[PDB]
Amino acid sequence: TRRQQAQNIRNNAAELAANRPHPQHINNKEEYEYRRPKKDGNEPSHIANFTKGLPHDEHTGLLLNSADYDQFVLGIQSGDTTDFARTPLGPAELPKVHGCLSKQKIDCDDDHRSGFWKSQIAQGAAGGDGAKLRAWESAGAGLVFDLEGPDAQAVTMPPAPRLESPELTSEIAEVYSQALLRDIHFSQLRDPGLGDQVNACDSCPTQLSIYEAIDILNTVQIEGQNWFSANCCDLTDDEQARQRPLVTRQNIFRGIAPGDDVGPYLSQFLLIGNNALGGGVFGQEAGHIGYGAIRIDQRVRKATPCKDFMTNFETWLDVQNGADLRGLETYVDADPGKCREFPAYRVITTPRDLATYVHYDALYEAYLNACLILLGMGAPFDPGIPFQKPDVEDKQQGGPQILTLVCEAATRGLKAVDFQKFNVHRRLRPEALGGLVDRYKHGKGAGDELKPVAALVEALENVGLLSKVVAHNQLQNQNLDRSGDPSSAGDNYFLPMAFPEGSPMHPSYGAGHATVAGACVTMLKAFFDHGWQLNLGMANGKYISYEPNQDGSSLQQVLLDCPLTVEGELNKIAANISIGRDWAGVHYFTDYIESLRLGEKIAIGILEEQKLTYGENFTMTVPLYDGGSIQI
Amino acid sequence: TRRQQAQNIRNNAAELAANRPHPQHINNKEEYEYRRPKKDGNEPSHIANFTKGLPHDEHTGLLLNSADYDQFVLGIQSGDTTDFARTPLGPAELPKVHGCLSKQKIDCDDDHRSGFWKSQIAQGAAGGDGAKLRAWESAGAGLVFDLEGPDAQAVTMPPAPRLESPELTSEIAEVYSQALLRDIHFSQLRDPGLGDQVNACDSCPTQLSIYEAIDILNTVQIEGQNWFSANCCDLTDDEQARQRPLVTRQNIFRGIAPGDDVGPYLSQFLLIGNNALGGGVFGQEAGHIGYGAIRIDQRVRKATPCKDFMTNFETWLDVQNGADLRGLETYVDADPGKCREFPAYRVITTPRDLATYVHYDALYEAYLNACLILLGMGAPFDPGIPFQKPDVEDKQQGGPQILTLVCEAATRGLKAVDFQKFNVHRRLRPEALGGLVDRYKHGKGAGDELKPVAALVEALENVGLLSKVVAHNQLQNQNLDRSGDPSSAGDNYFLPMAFPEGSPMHPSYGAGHATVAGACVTMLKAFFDHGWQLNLGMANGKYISYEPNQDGSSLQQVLLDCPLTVEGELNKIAANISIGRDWAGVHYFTDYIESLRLGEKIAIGILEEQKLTYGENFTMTVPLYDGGSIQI
Amino acid sequence: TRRQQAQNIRNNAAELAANRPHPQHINNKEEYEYRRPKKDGNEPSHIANFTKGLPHDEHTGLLLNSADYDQFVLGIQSGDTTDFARTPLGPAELPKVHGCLSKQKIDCDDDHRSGFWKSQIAQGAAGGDGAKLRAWESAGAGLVFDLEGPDAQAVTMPPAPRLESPELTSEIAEVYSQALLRDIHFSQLRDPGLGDQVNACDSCPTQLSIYEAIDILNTVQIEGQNWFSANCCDLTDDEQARQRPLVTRQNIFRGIAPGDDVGPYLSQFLLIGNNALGGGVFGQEAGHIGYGAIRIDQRVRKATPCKDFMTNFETWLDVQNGADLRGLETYVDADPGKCREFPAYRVITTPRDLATYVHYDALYEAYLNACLILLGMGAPFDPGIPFQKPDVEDKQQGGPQILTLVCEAATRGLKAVDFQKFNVHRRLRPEALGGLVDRYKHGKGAGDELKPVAALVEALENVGLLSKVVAHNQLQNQNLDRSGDPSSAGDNYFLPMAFPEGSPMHPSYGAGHATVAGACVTMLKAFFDHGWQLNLGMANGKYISYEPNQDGSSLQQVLLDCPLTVEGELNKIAANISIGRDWAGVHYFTDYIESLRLGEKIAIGILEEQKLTYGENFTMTVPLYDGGSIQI
Repeated sequence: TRRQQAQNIRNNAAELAANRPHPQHINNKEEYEYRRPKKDGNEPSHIANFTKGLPHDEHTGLLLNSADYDQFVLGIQSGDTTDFARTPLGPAELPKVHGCLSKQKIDCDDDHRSGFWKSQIAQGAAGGDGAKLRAWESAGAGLVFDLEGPDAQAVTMPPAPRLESPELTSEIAEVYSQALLRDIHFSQLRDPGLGDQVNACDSCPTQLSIYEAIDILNTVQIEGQNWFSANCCDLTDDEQARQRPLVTRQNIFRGIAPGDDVGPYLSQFLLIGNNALGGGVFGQEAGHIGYGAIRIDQRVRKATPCKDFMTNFETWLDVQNGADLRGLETYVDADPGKCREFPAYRVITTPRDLATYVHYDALYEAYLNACLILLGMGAPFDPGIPFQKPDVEDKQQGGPQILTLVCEAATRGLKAVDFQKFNVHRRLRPEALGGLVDRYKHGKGAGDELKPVAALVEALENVGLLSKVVAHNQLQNQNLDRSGDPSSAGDNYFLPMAFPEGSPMHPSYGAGHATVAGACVTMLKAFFDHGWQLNLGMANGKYISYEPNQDGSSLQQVLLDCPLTVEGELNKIAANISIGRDWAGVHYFTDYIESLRLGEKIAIGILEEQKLTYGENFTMTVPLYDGGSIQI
Repeated sequence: TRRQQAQNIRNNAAELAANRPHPQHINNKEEYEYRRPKKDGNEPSHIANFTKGLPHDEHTGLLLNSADYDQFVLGIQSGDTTDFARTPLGPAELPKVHGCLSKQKIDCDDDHRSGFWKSQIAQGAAGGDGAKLRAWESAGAGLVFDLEGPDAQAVTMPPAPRLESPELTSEIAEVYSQALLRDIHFSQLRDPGLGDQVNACDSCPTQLSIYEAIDILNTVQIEGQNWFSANCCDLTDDEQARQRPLVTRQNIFRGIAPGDDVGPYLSQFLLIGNNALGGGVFGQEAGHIGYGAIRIDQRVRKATPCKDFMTNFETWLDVQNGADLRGLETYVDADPGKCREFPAYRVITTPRDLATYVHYDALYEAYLNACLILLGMGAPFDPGIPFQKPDVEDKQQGGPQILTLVCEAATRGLKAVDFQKFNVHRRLRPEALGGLVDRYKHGKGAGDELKPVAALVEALENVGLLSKVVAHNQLQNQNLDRSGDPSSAGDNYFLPMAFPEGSPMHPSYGAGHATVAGACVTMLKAFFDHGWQLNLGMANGKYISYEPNQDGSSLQQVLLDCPLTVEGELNKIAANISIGRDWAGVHYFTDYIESLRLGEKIAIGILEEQKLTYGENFTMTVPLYDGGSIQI
Repeated sequence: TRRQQAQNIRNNAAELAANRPHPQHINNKEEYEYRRPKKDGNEPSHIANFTKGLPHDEHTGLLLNSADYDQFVLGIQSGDTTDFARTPLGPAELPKVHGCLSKQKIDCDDDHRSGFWKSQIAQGAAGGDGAKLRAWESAGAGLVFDLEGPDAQAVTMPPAPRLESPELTSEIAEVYSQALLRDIHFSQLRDPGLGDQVNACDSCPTQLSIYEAIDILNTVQIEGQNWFSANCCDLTDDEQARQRPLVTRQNIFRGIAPGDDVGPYLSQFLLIGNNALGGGVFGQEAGHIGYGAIRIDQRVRKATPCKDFMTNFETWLDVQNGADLRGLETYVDADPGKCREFPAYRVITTPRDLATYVHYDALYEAYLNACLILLGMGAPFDPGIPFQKPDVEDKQQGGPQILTLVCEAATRGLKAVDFQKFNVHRRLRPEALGGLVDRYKHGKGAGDELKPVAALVEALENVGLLSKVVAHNQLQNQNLDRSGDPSSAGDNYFLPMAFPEGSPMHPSYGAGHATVAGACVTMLKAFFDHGWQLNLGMANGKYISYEPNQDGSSLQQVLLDCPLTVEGELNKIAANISIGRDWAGVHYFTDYIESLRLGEKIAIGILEEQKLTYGENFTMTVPLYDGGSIQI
C-alpha cells in the first residue's frame, strides 16, 4: 500500500544521502599558526581568524585577549548555549590574573552606552543614548539537520588562501579597487566595442579608474609571482580549479561561470520586467516583473553617492567591537516633479546600488524574480520533464513545483555554509584585514605579531594601491560625522565600507548570499531549458540587450552578435549578488566561487532525493558551472 | 556520529507520518446515484460530477456518452499514462455500436479548428484559426509522495453537499449573487457604522443589490428549511462544523475564521505596503511592500468593468467542451496624465479586481507578500522560538527559515487536494451547475435526467434570483462578441463567468488556492506572534485601518474601536483569496472551508516532522481556525 | 522459558502503550492573545496565565515584566536546569535597558527579608526575620517516563475556558460563593426532604446564604447566556460533555459523577469507620477505620472558624510574589474535659474542615482509607476476578494487589497532569483571577490591559456577588494581623483564601488532587463489586446514612429510600477531595472534572498493561464516570 511505500521512499531517500561520500574538512591551519609574545611565552594571535564582536584593545585595535577567542570557539565546538554565553562581547577591560576571561564593559543595566564607544557616530547612534551591542548571527544554525537535501557535514568546501600566498594579495587588492570604483557606471565594466559607454551623472572624486585597476591586478605579485600569470604546475589542484586568466575590461570583477563574460556585467533579470498583463500598455524595458496580476518594481533605493563608512580607526574599531550601526546610512530624497519616486528609487546604475540591493536582499529575491521573468516571458522547461508539448495529443498538463523548490534550496544552503563559516574555516572579514594593513603601517602590535601581513602590504604599496586608498580616505574623513575622531588626520589605510556596520556578525569563508545563489540558480537551470535564447528583441540585425542610463531614468539598449541564453544570465545573476557583497567589501572572490560550487551540490543532492517520489522515471539535465551538464 | 543521527532523524520523521492515523475517504455517492435512460436500461448520467473537457452533446449540452466518463475515471484510478490518453476530449461524434468510446472530432492534423466550435468567440479565438483544445491539469499530481509533510492519502476532507440538500441551494445562490455583485465597491461589504460607504466610480447596470442579496440567502430554502436557520439537531456532525449563522451586512461573503468579521472585508495585506526604506519618503498607505531594497506594487491589472463571459449556451458549451480561451479578456488602457500606470493598474476596488488577482495568483504570492509586510513592519515572532529578545544578554540571534517554509507548505498542499479533486470527490464546477439550471428551464435531457436539479431551481426561482440572472445575462448578450450566437435571445439562466474559459480543467471539491492558503497562513501564524496588534496608526482615539477609493487612486482610512491583529488579517487574507475564486464563480463556499481545514493539517504535519531536526527542544503555539491553538 | 517470557511480557506491555493513539495537545491560545502597551509596541500581558512566583509590580499587582515570563516558559520547554535558574523570582526591580530580565531583590545573602514584603503578616512571618521565598514545585516531573501506565504526553485533557466565555463566569462565581459558604454546615448542602438540617454551632458573619447562591449561578450570564441554561447547539462537543444542569439544593457544588447527587454531600468514607476488631466495643458511627490491628481516626484538625487570608492587596501581592507563608494559619485549642482531643480535632463539619483535610492530604489517603473501610466491612470483589466464592469447592484463595495498585496509580497521575499544568495550558489560579477582578475595579493596568476581564466583573456585579465579597472582606480586614495594611479601607474585591499562601506554586489547569482521585477511585471500582449496596443499617424501613453534628461530636444519621452503593460513594469521595480544593479557592470546577476524566485513562492504561502478566485470562468490569462500564 501507499502507507508502506510512503514510509519507505522517505527511508530510502535518507539512505541515499547516507550512502553519498562524506569528505573530511581541512583549513589553512592559520588559526593557531601565527603567534604573538606574552609574559615568558608565545600565544596564538588569531589575526587571520574572524574576531568581530570579541573585545578589541581600544588603543591598538588588535584582539584584546586570546582566552576570549578560545572560549568563543569552545561554545561553537561543544554546541552548548551556556558555554557561548560566557564568551565576553564588545569593549572590555583586561584581567588582573593572566589567562582568565576579559570583563565585559556593557550589560543590561546600561540605558546610555555613549561612554564606551570611541567614534562620534556610535556615541550619538541610538538617538544620543549610544549604539547598542549586537551578537553573532546563526552560531547554532550549522548544527541543524533537514528532511530533504544533504547534511551540513556531508559536504565541505576546499580550504581558503593565506596572507603569505600571492592568491590572497590579488583578492584583497581586487576588493580595495572595487571600493574605489563603487561609484562607477556599470556601462564601464565591459568591452567598449559592444556599445557607447557613459559616466555616472553624479561627479564623484575618484582616486582610481578602470584602466589603472586592470594594471594593479596583473602587476601585483608576492615573491615575483602574480595570481593570474602563475602557470598550472606552481599551483595546487584546488588553486588550479579556482585560477583566473589575465584581467580584461570585459571579465574584470566578473565571476568564472559560463555566460558571465558574454554581454554586459549586469544580468538582464536585475533590470528588465515582464510585458504588461493582457493588452501590452508598456514593454519589458519598463522593469515591471509579472508577479501574477500585480507587479514587482526593479528600481532600488539610491544610497547618497560618495558616502563610505569605517574609513578611520575609531569607526572601524567600534564596528569590530560589535557596535550595532544598522540603518545609519542616508538615502537620496525623491524629486516631486518626476513619477515613480525618482531619484529616491532608481534602476541599479553603479555597484553602490548593487551593494544596497544585497544589503537587505531577501534570501531568494534575486532568483525568485528571475523565475517570474522567465515564467512571464513563456520560457520552455527542460524537455525531459513530464506533461510538455501539445495539450490535445498527450491529454496531460509544472511552475508550482519549481517556484517552491528555489525557496526550499536556500534554507538547506545556509545550514551547509554556517558550519564552514564557524565550525571549519573561521576566516577574518575583508574589512577586518583592511584594519590589519593600517595597523602594520602605524607600527602597532607586540613584537612580530603582524609580521605575516608585512609581505601583503608591500605588494599593495609597490603597485601604489595603498597611496590612493589613504588619499581616498582623507576626503571621506572631512565629513562632519567622523571629522571629530582623532585618527581623521592620521592617513588611515582602512578599506572603505558601504554599510556603517560593514560586514555581518559571522565569519567570511562560506558566503550566505553565494551558497544560496549557487543552490537557487542550479534549481532554475535544472527545470528551464538552460540553453533557451532570450527573445528580448533584434535591432539592425544584431540581438538586443539592456543596461542603465547615466541618471538611471530608463534602460539603454546594447546590441550583441549572438543572443543571451537563460543559463548565461542565470549564471550571471548568481555571480552579480555573490560579487555584490565583494563590491560592499564583505567577501573575497574565493568566497563567491567555492560557496557557489558547494551551493549546487546541496541543490543537486535534493533533486536526487526527491527523484524517488516520482514514478514517471524521467531525467533532468543540469548544466554545471565547471563545464559539462549532469543528468539526474 | 551525525552521519548516523542524520539518517535516523530522517527515518524517525518518516515513522512519525506513518504512525499518524490514516482516515478513510467518503463521498456523497452522487457519482453513480443519479441516472438517465438508455435503450432497454438506465445508466449513470454523471450530471453531479466534473465532466469539463469530455465530449458534451452540442444540441443538449449534457455529457455526450457515459463510456467516455467511465474511461476517464479508470485512467485516474489505474494511474496509467496510456489509459488516460484513450479518453476522448472536446467535441465528439457518437459511436454506431452502443457502449463503445466516442470519436474525437479534433486531432494534430487540424491547423484550423473554427468549424468544430459553435460560439463566435471560440471560432475567431486563435487569430481566426479557431480556439485550441486544452487537457486536464495535474491528473497524476495526487499520486506523488514527499520527503516532508503528511502523504496525500494520509489526510482526507469530509464529503461535499448534494443537489437535493438545502446547504448546496444557499451555496449556489451565494455564488450567483456574487456574480451580480462583482462590480460592487468593497466599502459596501461591511457594517455602515464603521465609516462612510462609497459606490464604484464606473456606473454598471446592477440587477441585484446587497440588501436584496442578504434576504435571498435567509429566505432561500429546500422542504421549508434554510441552511443558516436549521438548528444543530437536524444537521450532521460535518454540516454542524461548517454551518454558518444568519447572513449580516458585516459577515456576508466573509469566511468563518477568527477576525474575518472584524474590520473591513478586504485584508490590509492586499492593500498596504511597508514604510519606504531608510528615510521615509512615503507612508504605508502608498502600497509598496519592502521587498528587501526593491519594492512590490499592490496595484492589480483592472479588467474592463461589466464584462462577464459564458452567459449563453454556445459560449458555455464550448468551454465545457475544453475550448482553450485563456487571455481573451480585455483590460482598461492607462491614462497618460496620471502616474503609476493608472487606471490600467489600480488598488483592488471591486470583487472583479480580486478575481483578476487570483486569475494569475502565484501560489504563495498573497502569503509571501503578507510575510514581507510583517517583516518590514518589525512584527515579533511567537516568543517560544530561539534567539529572541536582547542581543547583549543572550549572545545569540530567523526570517530565512519562515520565508522558505510558506513556499514549502504550498507544494505539499496541491498534492493532498489533487487526490481529493480527482480520485475521491470528482465534484462538478459551479459554472457546470449553472448550465444544469438553464437546461432544466429549457426542458432538455432524456426523461428524468435533470429531475434531481428540479428541487434546486424552484428555490432559486421562488426567491426570484433566476429572474434577475436571466435579465442580467440579456444585457451581456447585446455585446457584439456573443450577439451572433443563436441562444442570445433565449433567456439564458447560466451563471455569468469572470474568465472567458471560466473554471480550470480540474474538479471543484478541494480548492488549489484554499488548500495552499490554509497551509501557508498556518505557517505564518506559527512563527509570528499571532495576537500582535498592527500599529498602522490611531486617529481621534479609535485605531485606524484602510480600504480603497471609488476610483481606486489611494486608500480611504476606516476607524475601529479595537486594533487589527496579525492572526485576524492572516485568517482574512486566507479567506479573501479562497473566496476570491467564489467571486469569479469557480468554487462554492464549502470548497473554501474544508480545503483550508485540510490545509492546516498538511502544514501542522510538516512542523511536527521538522521538529526532530532541532535539538533546542522549544515549542511553537499555532492558533487554529476552529477556536483554540495547538502547541507543537 | 520464563527468563524469555519475562523479557517479552515487559516488551509487549511497552508496545501496547506505544500502539495506543497519541492525541495532540490544544490550549485556549489566551497565553499570547491578550496584550498590553509598551513603548512604540504591544506585548503579551500574560494576565490569563499562571504567574505566581514571578516578579509582580508592588504598586499595580500586574506581571512586572514579560521577558521574565518568556524566560520562565523556555526553562519548561527546553527542560534545562540552567535555563530555569536564570528566571527571576519574587519582588524585583525593572531593568534600565528595555526587554532585558528583571533583577531579583532577594538572594542567599539576605538573613532578614522583612523589608521586601509589603504585608504585615509576611514581614513578621519567619519569627520577625521575614517570610522566605518559595520556588515552583515539580517543574520537571512532567518530563519523567514510567515502566507501567501510559506516558505523560500519550494522554491530554481538552482545553480550558476563557475570560470572555460565559462558562468561566459561572465557575469563578461558584468558587467565590463557596468562600462565603466555607463556614456553612454540610447538612445544608442537600435537599431538606431527606432529614432535619442544622446550622454550624459557631455563629459566623455570613454575607451569602445557600438560597441566594443558587439564584446567582442560574442568573449570572455573559451576552444574555447562562452556562446551565445554554442549549447543546450553542456549546462545543467539549463544553457539551462538561455542561451541567440548572443548580439545585441537592446538586449545588456536587460533581457530575454517578451517585454524587444521591444521599448527602459528604461521602460516608470521610466520616464512618470499621466495626471494632473481634468483640465489637463500638459501632461504625465511631469513625475508627480497621487499619489492621490498630485504627485511623476520621476526626480532622479544626481551623479556627471565620479566618480567611489574602483578603487585601498587600497580603495577595506578597503571596503572588512567592512569599512562603505555609503553616501560619491558627487551629482551635482542645477542651480538657472532653475525650479524643475535641474540639482541637473533630469530624468534618463545614467545607473549611474539608479544605484543611486536603491542605495536607496524603496523595492516596482519602482512597486508601476508603479501601480499608470496604475491606473491613467485608465488601465483595468484582466477580470476574480469580479465587472467589467458596474455599472448599475450588481449592484456591487478593487485597494485597489492590492495596498497592491505588498507590501505584497516584504516581503515574501526577506526571500526566504536571505536563498539562506547565507544558500545555499554563492557566492562572482562581486566587490570581480574584486579584484581576479587584485591579479592574481600582482602574489599574496600562491602557486596555484588563479590558478582557471587564465583561466578567459586570456579570458578577450585576448578580450582586461582588457587593457581598467587598462587604465580607471589610470584616476580615478589621483583624489585627492585616489591619495595618494600607488597602484595609480600600474595599478589596479579592477572593478570600483558606491557606495564608493560598494556592500551591504550580498552574491551575490539571489538578494534582483530582488527577490522583480519578485514577485511585477507578482502580477501587475495578476490583470491588462497584454496585455492592453498603449494609450500614436500616431504620424504620428506609436505609440509613450518616452526616456530622452542629458541634461535630458524633454522626447524625440520615434515612434514604434506596441504599448507598460502593460506586456512588467512591465517585462521591473522588468529587469531595477534588471539589475540596474548589472550597479553599485553588481550583475551578472544570479543573475537577477534566483531571478526573484524564485520571481514569491513566488508571485504565495500567490495568491493560498489567493484564499480560496474568495467564488466567479473566476480565475486569470498570464503571466509568461518563455512563457505561468498560471490560478489561
